[PDB]
Amino acid sequence: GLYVGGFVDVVSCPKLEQELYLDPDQVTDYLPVTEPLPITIEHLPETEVGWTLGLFQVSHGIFCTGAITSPAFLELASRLADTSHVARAPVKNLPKEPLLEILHTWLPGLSLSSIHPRELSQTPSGPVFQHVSLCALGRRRGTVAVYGHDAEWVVSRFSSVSKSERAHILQHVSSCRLEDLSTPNFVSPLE
Ligand SMILES: O=C(O)c1ccc(NC(=O)c2cccc(CC3CCCCC3)n2)c(Nc2ccccc2)c1
Repeated sequence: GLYVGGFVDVVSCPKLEQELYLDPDQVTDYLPVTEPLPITIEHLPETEVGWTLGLFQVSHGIFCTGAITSPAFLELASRLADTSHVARAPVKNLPKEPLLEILHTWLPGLSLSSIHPRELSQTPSGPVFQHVSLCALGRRRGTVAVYGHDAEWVVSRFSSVSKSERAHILQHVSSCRLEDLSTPNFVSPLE
């Protein structure tokens, strides 16, 4: 099981337009979110690879911590990290932890899917957020996603998160066991 952390772009995938980047301040009222949301690849519902453990408002923006739990995805990505020249081409030579470096490089973006700002201004009936996506394109704000084996290590990699914010974040993360989370639906494309 891997952990992922970083600051999200807040998007509401629209039907008419190509993309809509929300200002984080439009959703802070609905944070924090400590119930598990799916983590997918590029907003594709069939690519669940894990679950969020917390969405938090911090000084520097909206910070997300999640767990990558899909066995099919972890096995595939680990094999690629040790054997694929394509996966290793855009990363530094001979990394000590190739899996982490390859996710860090190939999926640097975290995007939080929100309902349209129309309902955010009023009183929403249902959930405001649907999922978080690991993304290869469309990154707007600075900083990139961090992947690691230890949650504390992931969050501490962000100097823009204070000691107080890290302690609040890690309280919820440690309060959840990944065993009683359902298996994500990701299927290896090689099948
Ligand atoms: O079915 C097909 O024809 C097909 C073709 C291309 C695909 N993926 C891509 O083109 C692509 C681009 C950027 C980032 C990623 C994610 C990342 C996962 C594990 C380490 C290496 C890559 N995939 C995918 N999807 C996919 C591939 C590998 C892992 C996960 C999803 C499918």
